[PDB]
Order: sequence, then structure tokens, then C-alpha cells
Amino acid sequence: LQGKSVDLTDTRDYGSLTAAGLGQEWYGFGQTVFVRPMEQAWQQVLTPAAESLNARWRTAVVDGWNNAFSGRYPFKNVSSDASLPLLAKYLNTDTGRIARFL
Amino acid sequence: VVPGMFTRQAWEEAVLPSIDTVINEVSPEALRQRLTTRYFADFGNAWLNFLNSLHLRKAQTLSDVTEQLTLMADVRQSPLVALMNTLAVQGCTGQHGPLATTFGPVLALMDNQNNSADMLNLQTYLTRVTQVRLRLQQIAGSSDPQAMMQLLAQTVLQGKSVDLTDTRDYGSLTAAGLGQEWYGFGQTVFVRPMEQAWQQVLTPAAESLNARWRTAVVDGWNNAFSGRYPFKNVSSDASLPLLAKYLNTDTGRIARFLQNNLSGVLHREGSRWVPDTINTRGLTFNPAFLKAINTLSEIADVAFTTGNAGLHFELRPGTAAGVMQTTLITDNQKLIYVNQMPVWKRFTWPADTEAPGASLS
Amino acid sequence: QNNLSGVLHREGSRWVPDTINTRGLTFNPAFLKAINTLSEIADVAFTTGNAGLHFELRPGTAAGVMQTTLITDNQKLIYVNQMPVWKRFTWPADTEAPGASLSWVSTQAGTRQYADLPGSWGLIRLLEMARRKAAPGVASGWSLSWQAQDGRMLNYTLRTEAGEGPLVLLKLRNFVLPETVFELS
Amino acid sequence: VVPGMFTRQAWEEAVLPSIDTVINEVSPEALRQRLTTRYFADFGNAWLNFLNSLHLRKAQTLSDVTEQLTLMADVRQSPLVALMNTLAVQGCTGQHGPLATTFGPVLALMDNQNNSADMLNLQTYLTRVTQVRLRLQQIAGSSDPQAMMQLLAQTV
Amino acid sequence: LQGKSVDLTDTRDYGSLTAAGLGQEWYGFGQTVFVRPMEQAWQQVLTPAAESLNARWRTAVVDGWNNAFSGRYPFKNVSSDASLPLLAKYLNTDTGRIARFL
Repeated sequence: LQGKSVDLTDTRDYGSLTAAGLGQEWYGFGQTVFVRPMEQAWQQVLTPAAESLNARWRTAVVDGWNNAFSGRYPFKNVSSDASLPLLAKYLNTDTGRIARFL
Repeated sequence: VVPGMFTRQAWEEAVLPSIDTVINEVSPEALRQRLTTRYFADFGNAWLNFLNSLHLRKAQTLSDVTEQLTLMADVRQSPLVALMNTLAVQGCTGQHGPLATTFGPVLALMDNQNNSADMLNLQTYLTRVTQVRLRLQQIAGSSDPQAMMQLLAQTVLQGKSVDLTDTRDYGSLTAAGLGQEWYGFGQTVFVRPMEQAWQQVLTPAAESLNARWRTAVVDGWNNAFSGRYPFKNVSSDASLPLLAKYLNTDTGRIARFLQNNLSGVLHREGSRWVPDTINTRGLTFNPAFLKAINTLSEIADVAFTTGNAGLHFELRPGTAAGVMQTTLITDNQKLIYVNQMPVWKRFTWPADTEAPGASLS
Repeated sequence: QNNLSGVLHREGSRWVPDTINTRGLTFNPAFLKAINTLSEIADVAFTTGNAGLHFELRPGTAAGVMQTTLITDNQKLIYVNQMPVWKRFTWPADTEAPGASLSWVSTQAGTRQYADLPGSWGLIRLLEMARRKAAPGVASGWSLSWQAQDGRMLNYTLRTEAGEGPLVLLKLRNFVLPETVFELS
Repeated sequence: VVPGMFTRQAWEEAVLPSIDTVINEVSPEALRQRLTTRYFADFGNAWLNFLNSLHLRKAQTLSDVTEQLTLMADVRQSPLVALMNTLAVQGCTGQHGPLATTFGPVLALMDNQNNSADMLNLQTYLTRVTQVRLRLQQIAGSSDPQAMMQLLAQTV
Repeated sequence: LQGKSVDLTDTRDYGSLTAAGLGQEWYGFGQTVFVRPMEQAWQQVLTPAAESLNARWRTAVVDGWNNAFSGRYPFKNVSSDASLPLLAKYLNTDTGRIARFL
């Protein structure tokens, strides 16, 4: 999603290089055997990896946030206070532990 | 053993010349067409009773369960296809044939002319079991501290699974869809070699999870909360903040143990901890343990709702026969009734005080 | 982040073993207990990049004590049994004589001070000599109670803002860095 | 062990006369195809269950490992060029050959004719494994090898 | 010396792993066919280390010990005193100048 040369994005850019070179007459055959069975892995490699960004967010931000601000004002209406110099380590825009996770 | 007389080679000899001897002894040429069906009813029925009477060799201790899965699922020098080769050619006697309904699903496997059957066949299954052999070869490799054995089994636990919803269920997706008359064979041809494979890579995790269940939750619970109110009736007290750090609804040391070790087999849907019907092998939970944490996660949504120990109830006094004044003091919240108009008084427990307790006169 | 770049992750606040690339490479399980403790003190006391935290004390009452004086780092708390308030302390302040001292004026005798522990770690010496327990009445509280001489108690009520407050530096008591990262056997 | 009865000297000698003893004893010259390909399909299937059976000598402590990679990639004194030599002589029995679809791939490695010039070739593996070994002789002596061994194992 | 060894546990002991496993009637031959050429090799690279370690043992520990602690109580019985903090900086259990030399 950011770089190149994995190579699951390169073989698709090799497979299409043959199939577009055939004739525009074998379109539908070149698209069938040269780019489909590589692109079929990409739709297959996504939905497990989309799950792995859930278990690296409830163990990297949420389980640090809940570990320090569970049951403090102004999250929960109680007596105690959330801690301000620890709050600024989370919600910054440059070095906060949320904005340095994304 | 199947007694012969229902083969292909016993069909080429000594039957089709033989039944025409009795034809000269109803039109006589229409004797075969009744005799063949009452032969082909009992052709496969001696084969059905043989193959539904087979078992697989009992294997244990991780040595031979690889040795099974490399004898099985090997190319031609191997069983289970040589048995399926013998079953292959006998499903074409006669001339697709007259024995279609008895050898239907079993010869629906090997053909590769099943062009729309969801493809459900034998050949993928033996490579579907050769990789459960192969990842078990690495455990048969080093296994040096007895860890890296459960590191493959930790995937069967907490949801690192991306493959194992295919390797367990393919043995059942064929046989439980075979024909239900091949039941008893389909169990011991497909799911019984696979089940003997998982139950030696799974069961030394479930006996190693219980050592990681006590030494992080229970032996801090029983070490500190034993023999205290209200787990008993003694004067000694369970310290309510340490009760809050165990059973809290999202940060306690139980809910931060299930969501770090049983995140694959155990979900918090709503306010209960339900197991998962898929992705359990069988894994048999302790039925008290699904009842224990269903009770603890019910306390935490009413008494421990903020995250710390605290709640607010109201109280309205009631009367009786022969009482004048009834006083109730709890944690320096006073309630005094002398049979006047009843008003609710909002209470709080626990209260910030230097003398916590109750008294009733 | 220079030598264990593959096998150790900075997840959240703790360090975890990376599950990939851990074939036959085991950490000493005291070492992961060590630098998860040394990165849990780091998120309570040393948050801003230097030593500083803010804990709130509320004074308490005791049988037959007229005045308790707690002084830390030239910040007073003189309590002569009035309606108790919260005095938001800080530690370690950059004052001229950092220390910690506790003096109680009895009913019977005059002012006998309980302890006078100077230095920048005066206050941690004082909370070490307490008899502390968890506080149910206030969260997140800790009802300290130093026992003075003459059988008199001095009660206080520590409420901190995050984690454990300056009780968390009493994880450092008899703390030793492990000499071995990877275990070999 | 492969049971004998299959090698190149067993094909030219004493099965080609021996097929001629049973055919005189159905048209025979058509069974001479219907018997040899039944033999050749069992010729390969006894070789594949020999070569797939072989494992590797369990070595340890970094000198037995680096002495294997001398002995594995050393022309004129090694297996895997002396093995693939005698594997090449039995991929050409018969006459390209009749079993050239079964010994086809393994004979395609040791070719080095490589008209594509980017094959896999089993050379450019023995000069690939021996540039791993030359890394492990810079390490194991000369000098201070525990320092260098991390600096390899860190960048993997 | 100090555990930079990854190879030398093989080159010294292979000469002995054969000969002392030969037959014990070839003893006297197995010593001088295998371990005696190897022992003449190590004893000419090991001896000028052990004769050069002793120059790095005195010029970091002993000649700061005998230079400063000689003729003092309780290494003698004189009125002059060994300065107890400098005794602590030598023989300390994990930071002293001996345990940070070994």
C-alpha cells in the first residue's frame, strides 16, 4: 500500500506486460491467465491483514489508553482526574502515541 | 474380509456365462434383468459392509502420527489410494454404469470429471493433510525447550489463524457430505486421521494453558483473597481496590487475560463471554469456567461500572407492628425514621470516610 | 532500538517479544519483567522527559493529635483539625533545601518530629516508612498511616492522578538489572 | 535402497532379451509397448522413492556445517555432481527418452546450456552456497567472531 | 581467553576425540599422532598470551594495590591506614576494579 517490489505487486506488473503485449485480440485470455491468478491472491491477502490492524490497535493504543484513563473525569463521572501531562502524550498531532501509530 | 464374488475379475469369469445356463432352465431372456439388479443390490452391499467396518491404527506420542501422515498422502507407494484404485475400477463393471447409486459419491472423488460439484475431491485432501504433516515436522525437528511446540498451538488459540479453518474442516466437508450410508467409513478415512493429528498438537497446549491460567490470575486470587468476606464469613476483608483490578470490565486482570490468550475461541458479545462453535476442535471448556466468568462479568457491569468500586442506590423506609424509631447508619450516611411520610434518600457505597461500617437500631 | 530491532517491540508502554523471528531465541523471563518495570516507572514519574509528578494529599484525623506538619521540599501542610482539603504537591521541586519531615503535636507532650530525611529522595524515604494500604473510600486512593512514637497514629490520604503516583518508585526497592538477555541451555 | 533390477545395464542386458522370451510363450509386438511402459512407469517409481528418502547428515558447531559446504560445492570431489552424473546416465535409458517426463526436471538442472541465460541450473547454486561458506570462514576465525556473528544475525 | 570462541572448541578437542576413543592399545601412538602436533601449535600461540596477560594484570590491579595499600592496617600492623573507600573500589562485588577486570 505504500511501496513496491514485494513481489506481489511486481508479478502483476509483469503479468500485464505480457498480456497487453499479445494483440488486443486475445484480450480476455491475456486477462484471464496472466493477471487474474495473481490478483486473486491480493483480494485474499487483504482481509486477514485487515484483522491484524485490529489486534495491533487494541494492544498498542487502546490497551494503553484504557490502562490509564479508565474511570477518571472527564471520561467517567467520578472524583479522580485524568492526568494532563500524560494526556498530551496521546492526542498530539506530531509525536502523540495516537498520531505516531497511524 | 470381503468374500470375493463381487469383483471385476469375478464378473468377467463364471457369472455371465453362468446365468444363461439357468435361462434355458416369465420370458427366459428377461431373467437376467431381474437377476442383475438383485446381484447389483448385493454387489456393493458386501462392499458397504466391509468398508464401514474398518478402523485406523491407534497412534500416540507424536512419533507415529507423522509416520501415519507420510505413509498416507504419499505418491503411489502408499496406501489409501491403492485402496481407492481398487475401488476405482470396480465402479465400471458392466459398461456410466448399472452400479451408479451405490458407488456414486466415492467414485465422485477421483474422477476429475465432476466439473460442477464444488470440487470436493480426494486429491486436494491428501495435500490438505500433507501440510499438517509438514508443520508437524518442524515440531518433530528442534522442539528444544518444549516451547515452539505450543507456538504452533497458540495459533489454534488466539486468533492468529488464517489456515486452520481449512485443514480441520476439509476432512469433514467431504465425509459428512458423502452419502450418509458411507458413514462409519467416512469418519475413519477422513476425520479420524486428522483428529489424531490435531489432538497431539492441541492437547499439550490445553495442559499448558492451565499452567498459564493459575500463575497469572488464580494464584494471585487465592493467594490474596482466600478466607475473606464475602468469599467466606470471617472478619478479615477482601480489599475492594484489589477486587477492582481483577474483575474490571475492560482493564481488569481477567479481561486483560482472555483478550490476550483466548481471543480466538472466546468472545465478549454484549456482556457475556460466549465460546465459538466454529474454531473449536473440540476444545471443551470447563463448564464451571464459562459459568464463573459469566458471573464475574455480571458484577462488573453493576457494581464496578466506573472502573473503580462504587454505586448509588436509594432507600425508602418501611413500617411494622410495634416500632417507634428505626435508625440506619451506613458509612456516616444517616437515615432516621419515626413513621413519618416516606422519602427516598440517595445512598453511596463505599463512602469516603475514616470509619466505614453500618449500624442498625 | 539498535540491537534488538527485530525481536522486541515497543507496544503501548511495555516491551513484548516479537512473535516472528523467535525460533530458538528465548528471553530471560526476568529480563522482560525488568524492562517492563523500568518502562512503567517511566510513564508515571518521568513523563515529560525529566523527573516530575503531581500527587494530592488530604490530611487525616487521629485520636489525640492536635497538629501534624508534613513538609516536603519547602511545601507545608499544617493541619490543626479543620475541614480537610487537598494540597496538590509536586516532586521533586527545584527549591533550595529538598527534604521531607513530619512533626506531630500531641495532647500530652510537645512537638516531637517523626523523621527528618533530607535530600532529593526524602519523600520516597517517607512513603517507604509508612504503613500503607489501598483505600476503598476514594479512588485512586491510598490511606497512608505512619505510626509515630508514643502509640500515636498520623493518618493521611494519598490520591494520585495516574497509575500509582509516587508509590510507584517503591518498585525500585532492591531492583537489579539482569545480567543476561538471552537464556542459553 | 533401490532393489537393482532397474539400472541402465539391466535395460540393455537381460530385459530386452527377456521380453522376447515371454512374448512367444494377442499380437506380441503391440504388447512390447504394453509391457515396457508398464515397466518404465515402475522404473521411475522405484527411483523416486529412493531419492525422496534421502536425508542430510545432522551437523553442528559451525565447523561441521562449513565443512559440508566445502564438500557439497566442490567439483572433482563431492556428491551432487557425482550423484547427478550417475543420475544423468539413467535418464537416458531406452533411446528424448521414454521416461524423460519423469527424470525431466532433475536433468534440466545440470545442463548449463541455458539458452535463456537465467535458469536455475544447479550451478549458480554451488557458487551461491560457496559464497555463503566464504562468509563463514571470515567469521569463524580471523578475528573476534562472536562480534561478527551478531552483525550477520542482526541484519537477517 | 574471554568468550569470543565459536570455533576453538572444535580444533583442540578433535585431536583428542579420535585418539582417546581409538582403542587404548594405540595409546602412546594416538597421543603423538593427533594431540601432540596440535598441542605444539596451541602452546606457541597461548603462551605469549598468558605471559602478556600478567603484564596486564599488574598494570591495572596489582600496581594500584601495592602502590597504595602496602604497609597499612590490616595488611600489616602499622599505624598507617588503608583508606576504606579505596578498599571498596577494588574488591566490590559487581563494580570493583577486580570484578570489572575478570
